[PDB]
Order: sequence, then C-alpha cells, then structure tokens
Amino acid sequence: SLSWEIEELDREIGKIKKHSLILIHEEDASSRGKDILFYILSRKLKSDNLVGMFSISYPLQLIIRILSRFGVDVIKYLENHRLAIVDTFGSFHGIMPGVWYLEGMLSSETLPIKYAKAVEDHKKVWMDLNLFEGRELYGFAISMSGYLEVFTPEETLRYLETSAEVRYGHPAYKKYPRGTNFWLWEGVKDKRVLLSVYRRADYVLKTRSSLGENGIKRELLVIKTPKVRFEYEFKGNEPKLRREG
Repeated sequence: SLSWEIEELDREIGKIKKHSLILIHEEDASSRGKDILFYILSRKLKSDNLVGMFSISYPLQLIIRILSRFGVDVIKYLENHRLAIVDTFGSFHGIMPGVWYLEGMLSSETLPIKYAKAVEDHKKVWMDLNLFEGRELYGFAISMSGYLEVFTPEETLRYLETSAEVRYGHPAYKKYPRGTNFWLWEGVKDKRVLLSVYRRADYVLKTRSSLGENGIKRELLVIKTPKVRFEYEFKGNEPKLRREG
C-alpha cells in the first residue's frame, strides 16, 4: 500500500491500495482541495517516483508556476525522465522534453486511443531506461471536469466508458506496469458526469468550505473507500488535517 503523503489520512483511513483510482472532488474553489492534490503530487515527485500528468485544464506555463510554489522545478523532472506530461490543454487550444501533444481530431471518440498511444510511448521510455525498478508510478488528471469545456455531458459520459474499454485491452496497460491514479474534479458542473466518475473511482474524497462568523472552515469528507471527516488548514503549502468528531 502507498502513502497519501498526509499522515492524518494514512492513520485514519489507511494507506492507498496499489493501482487504485482516487477522485479528489473539490466541491468549491475556496476549499483549496486542488492545493491538497498538488501537495500530494509534489511529494510523489520529490520522493523519486514516476509521475504522468494529463494536463487538461490549465496552460502548461501555469502548471509550471504552480509546481514551483511547491519546490518542484518541472523542467528538471521532465529532462530527467521522472515526469511525463500529456499537454491536453495545449492540444485543444492550439499552443519541451517529456511533453506530449495530441495531434489530429480530438473528439470524445478519438481521444482514448490517442491517450493510450502517448501513455505507451512514455512507458516504453521508462522501461527502456529501467526506471520502474524501485519506483512507483502515479498518474494525475488535472482536471477531469475540464472535459466539459470541450465535450457535451453526453459525449463526456461516452468518453469515460470508451476510455475504460481501451484501458481494458491496450498494451499501454497490459504490457507495462500500471499506476495509481488521482483524478481532480473542480466544482459540480454536471451531476450525471460526476455520478460516473464517483462510481469509477475506488476512493472519493470531497473538499468543501463553510462560511463561519469567524472565518472559513475547510473540510475533507471521505465519501468512498474500498473498505470520516477532517477539518484542514494550510501551513505554507502543507495541508494540516484534524479528524472531526
């Protein structure tokens, strides 16, 4: 099993079952659940693991800036083959070693196989260099809610299923080590699509804010596990959690 990189989570709900899919549902922006996920990502990178990012929602230059806040120099991890990025945002919006761009028509129908090919290509590099040895592989999709900017809800629901179908049989997932994956979902946006991603995830953590008379209270709710509520705040970039009664 694998650490959450947050001691309170390891203690209260246990470590992550290897190969799980984890959904971080940031219900509102003020909760900063996204920052909890970036913290986890930064810790997996700093601990010399392999990380693949599907950078869906934000310009690459913004991802680089965000990660710099966490003491991660993205270019160094890219050039040293620790980090692979599929720049989905740049691919959709028409705008570096280790950064893959998706070419051609990007539809709810074509995207799954195009991702699988990119993933296979990253994993072939890692395998050739023997970089899986003694390392864990993690994936991060930031953020799966971004698809609603380019696909209809109906298209997104079909896309999620076709993706699962491709992953069932493709060499990228059957002929190489598999990863442990984190999906971020920002906001609500479409309840049906959110229902599908909740169902597909092995773990679901939901973050949300409460306006108090004396300030904002941020909460993390453990909605789903394979087998709990926390209040949190930040010390610099480090999330500090307290299990609630």
